[PDB]
Amino acid sequence: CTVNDAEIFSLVKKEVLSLNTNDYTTAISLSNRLKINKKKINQQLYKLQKEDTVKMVPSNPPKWFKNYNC
Amino acid sequence: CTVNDAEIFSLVKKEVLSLNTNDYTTAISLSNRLKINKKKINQQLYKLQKEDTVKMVPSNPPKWFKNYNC
DNA sequence: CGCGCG
DNA sequence: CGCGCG
Repeated sequence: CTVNDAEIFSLVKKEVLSLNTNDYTTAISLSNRLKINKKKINQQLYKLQKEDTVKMVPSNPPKWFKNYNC
Repeated sequence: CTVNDAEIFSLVKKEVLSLNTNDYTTAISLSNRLKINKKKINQQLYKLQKEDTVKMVPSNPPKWFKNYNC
């Protein structure tokens, strides 16, 4: 009856996988689309990087790329 | 019914003002010596630094010395 | 303001 | 793990 963070994780993963290898996005942009708090978006983005689905580039703010192996 | 920001500020300010000239303390130490969450301790420490009561030296964890004015 | 942090 | 961030 409850959808913890897993549904957020799934929404974010689906979004990043839709990116072109050459494109990138940010937490603020993602938060804006999925209408979710940037904090929630970040909690998933960093977890997703641990799974190698996305790659973060320490820009200001960080830019997120889909793993090019995809 | 709860010790608020302003009140924790006073508690932290007193501990820091009781340090000898060149000795420091850390947020976790104050957290332990007192019965307050580390986050709440740091919230006060950085404000105390803005007020020139304490001085922070980066390290892990950050060291907090009494400002020489005191 | 980069912050994800338990 | 540095985090204080409203």
